[PDB]
Parts: sequence; C-alpha cells; structure tokens
Amino acid sequence: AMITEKSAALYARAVEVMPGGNSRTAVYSSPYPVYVRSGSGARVTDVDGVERIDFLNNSTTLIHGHAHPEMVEAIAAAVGHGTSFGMPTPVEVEYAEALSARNETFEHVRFTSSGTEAVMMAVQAARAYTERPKIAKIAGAYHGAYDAVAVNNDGSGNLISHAVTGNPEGVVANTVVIPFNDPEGSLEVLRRHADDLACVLIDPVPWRIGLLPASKEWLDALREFCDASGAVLISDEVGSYRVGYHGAMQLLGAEADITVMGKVIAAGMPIGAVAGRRRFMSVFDPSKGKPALPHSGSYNANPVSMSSGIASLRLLTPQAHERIGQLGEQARGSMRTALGEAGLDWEVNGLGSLFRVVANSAPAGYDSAAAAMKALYWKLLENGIHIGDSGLGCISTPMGEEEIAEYAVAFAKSLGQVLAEGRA
Amino acid sequence: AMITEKSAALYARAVEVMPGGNSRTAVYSSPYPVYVRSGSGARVTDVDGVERIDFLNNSTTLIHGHAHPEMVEAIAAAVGHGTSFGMPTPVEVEYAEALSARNETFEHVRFTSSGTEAVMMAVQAARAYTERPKIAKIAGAYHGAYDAVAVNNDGSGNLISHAVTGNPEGVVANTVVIPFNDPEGSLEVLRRHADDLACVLIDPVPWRIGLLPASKEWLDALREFCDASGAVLISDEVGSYRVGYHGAMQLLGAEADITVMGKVIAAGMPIGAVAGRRRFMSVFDPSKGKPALPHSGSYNANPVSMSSGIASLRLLTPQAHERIGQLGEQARGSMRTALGEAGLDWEVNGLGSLFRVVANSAPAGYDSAAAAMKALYWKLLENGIHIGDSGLGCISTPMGEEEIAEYAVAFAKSLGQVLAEGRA
Ligand SMILES: Cc1ncc(COP(=O)(O)O)c(/C=N\OC[C@@H]2NC(=O)[C@H](CON)NC2=O)c1O
Ligand SMILES: Cc1ncc(COP(=O)(O)O)c(/C=N\OC[C@@H]2NC(=O)[C@H](CON)NC2=O)c1O
Repeated sequence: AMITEKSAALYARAVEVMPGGNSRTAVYSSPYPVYVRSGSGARVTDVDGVERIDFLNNSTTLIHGHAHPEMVEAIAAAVGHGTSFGMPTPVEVEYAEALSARNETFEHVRFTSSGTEAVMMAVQAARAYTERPKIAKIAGAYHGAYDAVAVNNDGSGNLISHAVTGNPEGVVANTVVIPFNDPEGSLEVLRRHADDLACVLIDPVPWRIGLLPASKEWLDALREFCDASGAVLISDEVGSYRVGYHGAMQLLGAEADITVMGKVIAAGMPIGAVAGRRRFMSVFDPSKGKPALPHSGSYNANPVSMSSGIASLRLLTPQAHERIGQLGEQARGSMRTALGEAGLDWEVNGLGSLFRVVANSAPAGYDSAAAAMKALYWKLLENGIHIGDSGLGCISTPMGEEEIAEYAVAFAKSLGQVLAEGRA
Repeated sequence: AMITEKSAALYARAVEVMPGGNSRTAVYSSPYPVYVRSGSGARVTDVDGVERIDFLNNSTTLIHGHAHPEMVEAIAAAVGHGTSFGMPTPVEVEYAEALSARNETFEHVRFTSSGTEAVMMAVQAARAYTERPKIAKIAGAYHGAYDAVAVNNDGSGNLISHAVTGNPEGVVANTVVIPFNDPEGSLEVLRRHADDLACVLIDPVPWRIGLLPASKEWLDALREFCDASGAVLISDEVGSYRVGYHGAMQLLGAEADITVMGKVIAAGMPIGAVAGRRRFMSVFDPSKGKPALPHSGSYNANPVSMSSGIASLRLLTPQAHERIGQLGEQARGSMRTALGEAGLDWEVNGLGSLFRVVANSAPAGYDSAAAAMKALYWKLLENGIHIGDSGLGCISTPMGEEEIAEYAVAFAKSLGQVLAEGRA
C-alpha cells in the first residue's frame, strides 16, 4: 500500500551530493529512508503526503511535538530580532536562570550548539579541573561522535576497547569501560585507574543497552568512588533528562557533579548544556584572568535556541510531565500485552514518557532480533506510526489517550504482519 | 558618555547562573561585556537602547547582517513546518545541491551543528580514510575546542606543543605543528611524520596569526606533500570561506581534499559542513553496509539551518561578493590612513570583506599592543561601532559606503581618545 516515490526521487538527488545520500547516520534506512516535509502537533507528513503519528520525535528531542504554537511564536519572534550576535543577550541569562532552577546541582551552566559539544566540554572540564587524563564510561553507552566517548558506544556489554576506525591509541587508551549496574565489576576498573581518572561519565538510563535505569546501589558506588578519588561524576542526560522533573540522577536518588543536557531542554532547536557545581564549572570562568578552559562557539547561547529553551521549560510543567508519564506507562502496558498475545519473549523497558521494545528471540523468517525489529519499524510506518528502527519511542505533550489507543491498534496489527511475512 | 547600567544588571544576574557570568569565552570583556537585545541590517541595539554599526557580525557569521528580511522569511517559514525531525527533508537535499555547486571539490557534503563539530568530523574522516594517527596544523591557528585541534591555537608562532590544561599527552602527541607560509620549515616537520600523518589541517587566511593569506609557494608545498604522502589536505574555511566566491583555497589558486565550512554558509543559524571529493567523504557512506565513520547529531541538516543556508547562498550573489569586497578595501584603506595620521605603526590585514587591525608598538600608557587594541575596542563602542577586541572586523551586505565613512570618522576619533588617555 505504502507509496515512497517522492522519497526515492529525493534519495536519487541526495546520493549525488552527500555520502550515500546521508548527513546523519541514525536517520538512514536501506534502501532509502522516508523523507518528511512538515509536522503539526503529534503528527508528521512525509513527502508523499502521508500523515503519521510520531512516537520518536527526532530521537526524543521534541518533548512538545512538532511546531508547538508557543514554541513557533518564541522562535520566529527571536529570529526577527537577530539569529546570533557576537555579544551576550538577555535571553541567555533568563534561560540559564530557568535551567539552573530545575536541579540543585545545576548551579552554573554553559550552552553549546549540541549534546555532542556539551559532552566534549564536560569531559574537557573534568580533565582541566583534575589535571588527570583518563575517563571511565559505560560499556555500550552512546555519548555522540567526540572521539574520547566514541569508544564501546555500540550497545555491546564487552569491556574490550572497541573504537571507530582511525581513532588513535592516544585517545582510546585514556577511555576505560565499566559494566552498567555491576557495582563490584565497576569498582574493580575504577580502583585500578583511580590516580589517573578525571571523571566517571554515565548515562543514568542509557538507550543503546536497553533503556534500563541505573540502580541505587550502582549510583551509590560511583558517587562514593568519585568522592574518595576526586574523579568528577558526570551524568550525560542529553537523552535521559526527561525521565524526571529534576532530571534522571534526581529521580533515581543521586547527585551529579556535572550534568550534560540537550534535546528536550530546547525541544527542537540546536542546544546542549553543561550544568554543575560552581567549583567544577570554575575552569570556564574568564572573569579572574585567562580561564583554565577556553570555551567559545559561534552559536553558544544564541537567542533563537535560548528562546526555544525558555518556551520548552515553561511548557514542561509538573502536570505536563505527569501526563506524558501516565501515557508512557499506558503505551508500555499495551505493547507488553500485544507482544504476549503474539507469543514473543520481547521486553518493553522505559521510565516516564520513554519506551524501548527490546527484541529477544528472532521469530521464524528473520536472521536476527534486530532484523525482526527493523521489519516491525517498517510495518508500523505502513500502519501510520513512526518509532525507532531498534524499538525506541516516546510520548509528546500534544498526545492524548486517542494517539496511545491508535498506537496500540497499529502495534498489534504490525506485529501480526511481521510474523505472517516471516512464515510466508 | 556611555551608559551600560542594564548590561551591568544582566551581568550581576549572569554571574549567579554561569561561570563568571559567561557561556562563550570570545564574547567576554572585563568587567562585563555589553549585552544586546536586537539587530536590524548593519546595526545592533544594546540593552541600554544604544544603536551601533556592527563591524564584526557575530565573528564574521552575519554576511547578510542582522534579521535580513529574506533570511527571516525563509527561517520563520521552516520553523512553522517543524524545527527538526528524525527523518531527512527536501531542504537538506536542496541545500547540499546549492553548497556543492560553490566549488569543484565539494563533490559530497555532510552537515553538522557547528564549525567545531565539522572540524572534528573532517579530522575523524581523514583518520578513518588513512588509518593513520597524526594531524599537522598551523602554529597559532584556531579551529575550535575539539581537543586534537585545541593545540598551539593561541596566535603563537612557536612549534613547541602547547595545549589547554587537562588535554592529555595521548591527544597532544598526535598533533604536530608547522610554521605558516614557511614551505621548507613546514616540509621538515611533515616529512618527519609522513608515514603517520592522516591529514594536514590548514586555514588559508588564519585570523589569530594576523589574517594574512597562505602563499602560493606554501600551498603548492603542502599540496605536493599530501599527494606524495597520502595525507588528506583539509582546508578549514569556517571563517575564511567568505574571502572568495568559491572559497579561500580557490581564490588562492589551490584545491583541498576536504573543506570545512560554517558561519556565512547559513549566515546566522547553527551550521557546519564537511565538503570534499567522494573518496574522502566515502568513510561516512552508510548505504553499502556499516559506515567506516558513523556521524549522527540531533540537529544535523535540520530544516531551519538548511533554510537559513539556502537563503544565505541565494543572497550571496557574485554582485554582493564584489560590492562587500569594495567596502572591505575602502575600510582597510581608511584605517591605514587613520593609523598613519595618528602616528601608530599598526598594520591592517585582510582580503575581500574581512579586515584585522594588528596592533604592533604599544603607545604611551599601555603595557602591551593587546591592551592598546582592547582600549580601541572600548572607544569604538563609545563612538557607535562594534569591532573585535583584537581588531577583527568585516563588511555585511546591508552596509554601503556611508557606513564605512562613518566607521572611518569613529576610528580616527577613537585612536585620538586611546592615545590621550594613555598620556593622562
Ligand atoms: C547520551 C547522549 N549524549 C550525547 C548525545 C549527542 O547529542 P546531540 O549532538 O545533541 O545529538 C546524545 C544524542 N543522541 O544519541 C543518539 C541516540 N542515542 C542512542 O543511544 C541510540 C544509538 O545511537 N547511535 N540512538 C539515538 O538516536 C545522547 O543520547
Ligand atoms: C577556523 C575556524 N574553525 C572552526 C571554528 C569553530 O566554528 P563554530 O563552532 O561554528 O564557532 C571557527 C570559529 N571561531 O573561531 C573563533 C574566531 N577565530 C579566531 O581565530 C579568533 C581567535 O579565537 N578566539 N577569534 C574568533 O572569534 C574557526 O574560525
């Protein structure tokens, strides 16, 4: 039934001017991805004119969905006064005040143009503060393309160093890898490197290794180790921040030294933030002579991203947070029911407005769990739903009971078609 | 004469929620910078309601000046359709076609959210392509905060490794430095590392070491060395692209393997680009199995930045390029006349629409050339002009000969006040 002629035609143009017609690896699909032209509320219209409900929302960025009227007003008005300046603006101060208010530990903030930049500057801040070379990160957790964190970032639980082709030993040797939610196995690695560890970089709810939350026991172990060793505890919440009204660490009963944020904090415009205790952030302070850590960037704190941020945080009320959490719980419950009725051993993980279908046993006619999940992704597209091709989805504030109910129908239908085609 | 009480009040708020009240080192001034609220054409209005002519234009980003009506229309329309998506859009293809058309060597392009990211991904591409660890860069040249290029990036001509506090040996040892416009001195270093060199990273007109162009002799030496060694020649034109209609290397009669771009290519919205021959860019291609170099990012090719880019390149006509070049020549000429009549030995460098006052001999009452230039920056603010605090300025398309004449009057007056206050 699904017509993708206009997507095919865009891809044929794209391959002439981009590598494999791609500018962002995560959005590529074989033989070509669906191209989209517009979004309104919870829905996206593709270039072939097909409207679908968006349950991934630019990889969980769009907490307020597409072209939220209050977001559009704030952003378009900011654009009309100037997109960026070589001078600070009132809105950077207002937005820093708004974000600092969200958690006790967000005492001092700096803005970047991406979570990728923000993770990089948080790592650089820990290295400048401690004057130690090594970082520890979770086996399998993704933190963007910065070479120090683009190590064991592929969802593998293995601790053996595995990096991108060309990432030198000089980088890779200074990133050590700990097992998620294994306190004893983590402390073994951390104690070995204690003298040389600038930071322990975690995601409290990492997507790529199943969207399971960090245990109280594991977070307590890392907090105690960082306190004892002087290593900086960095919580990368670029994705996971949204699980809690005060972020992921606070929800799970822990305190970071530095938190990395992005995505939902501006809900669609380019943003990252480094937010931490004054002493850790003091490496950036240029007011008492040259800073220990210079940090510039043409779009840092640009008033369009700052205005997007102010509007996003204003719309992210405790009531809106609670409501998308309830819709997330309902969505996860309905998916577990549908998977059970279909006879699959697949799990549904997630907190609040986040979920992930984690494919376990490959059904008949699929070479892998991952191939079965890709087939479900394509069947959901055919049945009017966007999710992630490895099972990630999320609730947006424009959604109500009706969108969740429609998702549940499309999910059950799509499972049936995936299984039937595997046996065909 | 100058009232900055509303800037002082914003700074008093800022220091509570940012390190030293700062989110971008380059825009900080002691005791506080001037905060701005709006821009229109060539003019910026500060928070105290004072309108000035902007001659730095967000560090040379705003080639079309502030809130250009055709830019604002294109950006606001894109915002209305959705700020970012987890799917590619028509405008990323249209913008890649427009940017590819600017230079023979821009066969394939990849979009990032900043020049900082684009530099990082160009270096990662060269390392993935060659599977060699080392990069060569210019002594003193700035390329953003990415730790492999945040080495000898402070305007010094010394070849001795000098990096940010905390940047590990593991990074710093794999970045070697060459003397700008010294062919034999550069080849000595390059030939020592030839077997291990992934890339030679240059800026053809580097700001931080005086905004003087690369010589034909030096570019020929590097081009020949890269051809012989297999090292990738990367031209970082994030700042310098605008000197030529086809970019900086083409103006100077040279070809890069990869070009890094940003700033003017979208003229205000967050952007970077990596553009080069298909073979170098093929590491990013995800269409024939897993790519050698994964490269994602939440805002990569976002339709708002792509729409800003389409509008910017449409406005950057050969006629616009010619005219802002005329105004740059007039500005540089007027500054040289004013410096000569004031009895200063300071030089004015630049090509096309870029200029830099390079302070040489400190006049009476100033401890350094840099302190005298900072004083000139403050006096120019008092006299209704924004320039860079180290003497960088540039032309925007809304300017005419009248703005450059007003600048010349303010420049002569400001020199007089700087010298008189030094003798006080
Ligand atoms: C923890 C974390 N840190 C940094 C970033 C990068 O932020 P960005 O430059 O604003 O896109 C991100 C952003 N995106 O990660 C990609 C996202 N996260 C994932 O783990 C999986 C695997 O992706 N490669 N799929 C996804 O779409 C992040 O999640
Ligand atoms: C060659 C080059 N490569 C990369 C970047 C970073 O791009 P961005 O992340 O889009 O701001 C830039 C951007 N800014 O450099 C800062 C600019 N360049 C300079 O050389 C001097 C010295 O730096 N502070 N003053 C400046 O304000 C760049 O010029």
